[PDB]
Amino acid sequence: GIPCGESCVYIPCTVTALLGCSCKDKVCYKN
Repeated sequence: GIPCGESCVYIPCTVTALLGCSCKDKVCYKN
């Protein structure tokens, strides 16, 4: 639910992927 900022527009999130953020609504959120 926490917006990690980085979004998955064209490619998957890479920096927030390290934070444990998931691609949801094309934005990466962590819970």
